[PDB]
Amino acid sequence: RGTKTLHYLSMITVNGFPGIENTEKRHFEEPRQPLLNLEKKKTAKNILDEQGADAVVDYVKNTKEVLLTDTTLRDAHQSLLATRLRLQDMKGIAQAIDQGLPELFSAEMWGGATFDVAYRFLNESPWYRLRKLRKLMPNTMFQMLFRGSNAVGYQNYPDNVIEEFIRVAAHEGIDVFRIFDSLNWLPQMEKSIQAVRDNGKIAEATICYTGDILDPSRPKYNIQYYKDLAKELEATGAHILAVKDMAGLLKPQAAYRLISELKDTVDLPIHLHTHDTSGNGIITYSGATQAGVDIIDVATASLAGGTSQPSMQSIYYALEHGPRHASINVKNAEQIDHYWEDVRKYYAPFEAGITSPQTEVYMHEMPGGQYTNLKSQAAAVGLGHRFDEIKQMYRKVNMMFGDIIKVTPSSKVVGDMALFMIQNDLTEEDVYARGNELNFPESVVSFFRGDLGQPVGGFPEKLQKIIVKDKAVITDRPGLHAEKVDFETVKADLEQKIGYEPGDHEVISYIMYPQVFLDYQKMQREFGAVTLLDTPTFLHG
Amino acid sequence: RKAETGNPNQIGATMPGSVLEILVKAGDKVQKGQALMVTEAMKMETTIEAPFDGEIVDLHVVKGEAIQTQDLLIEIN
Ligand SMILES: *C(=O)CCCC[C@@H]1SC[C@@H]2NC(=O)N[C@@H]21
Ligand SMILES: O=C([O-])CC(=O)C(=O)O
Ligand SMILES: [Mg+2]
Ligand SMILES: [Mn+2]
Repeated sequence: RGTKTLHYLSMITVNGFPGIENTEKRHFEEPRQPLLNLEKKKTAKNILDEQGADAVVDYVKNTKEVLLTDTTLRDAHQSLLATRLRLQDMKGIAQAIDQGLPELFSAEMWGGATFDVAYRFLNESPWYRLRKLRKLMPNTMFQMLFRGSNAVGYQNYPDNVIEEFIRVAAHEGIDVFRIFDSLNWLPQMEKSIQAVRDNGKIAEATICYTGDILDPSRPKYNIQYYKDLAKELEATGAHILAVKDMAGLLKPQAAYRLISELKDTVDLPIHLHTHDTSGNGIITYSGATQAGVDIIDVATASLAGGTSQPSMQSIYYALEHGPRHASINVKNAEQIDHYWEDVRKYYAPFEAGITSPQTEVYMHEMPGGQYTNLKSQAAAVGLGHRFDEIKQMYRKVNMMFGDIIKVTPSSKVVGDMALFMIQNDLTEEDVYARGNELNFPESVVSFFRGDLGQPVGGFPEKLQKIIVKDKAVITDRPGLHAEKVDFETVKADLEQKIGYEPGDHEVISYIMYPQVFLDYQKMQREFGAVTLLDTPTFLHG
Repeated sequence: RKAETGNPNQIGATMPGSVLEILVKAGDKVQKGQALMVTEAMKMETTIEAPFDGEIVDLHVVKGEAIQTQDLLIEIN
């Protein structure tokens, strides 16, 4: 293990870290530890552990204050630091988060891009991160982002594989599952919601928000569509209705109107998630709080704003003398934020540089988590200086696709198509004329084949026939057309490849990301557990 | 080594990356709508299909080495 550690240190010292400039390792002082005034309170995690998920729902319904979900550990660093936040810093502050802020409804620390990114770039197992954080935070409810039938991947998976992931993740410590479909299709969500209910955890059925409900010129996603979707999601027995504003498109007037209309539609508590990209995130949460939203998603101030969540410390003072307060220890949250400000300086190579709010997001509707990666993807392909060009193409491709809901994995499809169009200098009537000779990206082809489900209003018929030439097109759930994976045969071949008997979490990781998990195991054999190094040593040797 | 733009014989990639595996041998039959080679990005796959009905004469890239945007992958006659 010392040999592997010295091997990694020498490799990074000599050849640099992949994907960043081989800069000098700056001397960092130790991050500031919080000084906390601890109050022993009963949390929602305790209610779930003792009385169950329905009692957590009743406790949320009986809370007059708005509850807070901390997205610092997943979404804040996904939006700002390209998901590169390492378990070392999280474990530096995890106990202080669990004790100093027991008023949090949950902490979003898993799922989304973290599962892919930890394995691929950080060379640490997300299951290991979940275990370490679960040990460090026993009284904090753990929330994960689950992309329905797409799981933590970008493609459809069979239903038994989804159920196995939900079982293993619930056993490992995930308590709240935020389940969403990229195209807001209920059949993609039903099996995941049922599996979460069967595992005794909290199922959050999510409505992805797009467009403007207060704009009469855009009637595709109006208020009646969202109300019907909410009623259908309430029929599935999900515990909490979630509303994902992934690009920060929910205006505060719309936020009041949408939440109030959802409250008289369904009896579920409403969990609102938005990004502060337009700069209106705080006033959107204020509008939803006046409308009676139950839980909102906030981040610590040093990792908030921009494409990330609205600030947890800011939302306290925004609601400080209103009818509803935010349920948080604001003095403990400010002390915890001192740590997060210090460790953010470690991730300077991954800084987006997004210094200003953009109201242009109301036009292109790029999700906050996709803002950095789509720009970095243009840099790798050589059009990174043309980001505003691909942002305009992102608007056009969404219109060509039929004004779809853009969120992972559907936003990746629009991002890949927009990058492919600019790289080849294509335009809208050009793909309609020359698309037969053109070779579209695999994500675009699979999306029009139906791998991501059926969009609202269906695909455009002419564009679909151009994009998929002779491949089979399905009109139903892609999970019905996925072969059931036998976990015994997968465990046998994985043991042969990695040299030891894998766990249930390791078998599931091999099904989610076969090449990525195998590449992670090879680096583990070469460099060992590099997650134990601090971030400047991990990044600069 | 630059693939000519305009004539669909000289096909190429779209994004820089690495060709993983070349399913087709050198200079054999190709049917319209058949995967020949995979191109790559950091997190984006592309199985380039057959532009028409034809056959290769010579192959330009091998297993695993880096490729560029527009670079010559297969010239298929
Ligand atoms: C790999 O480069 C990191 C993840 C890239 C995809 C992520 S997942 C969440 C964001 N949404 C999206 O469509 N792409 C982003
Ligand atoms: O990027 C988004 O808006 C959705 C997201 O976080 C994910 O599913 O990984
Ligand atoms: Mg309440
Ligand atoms: Mn988000």
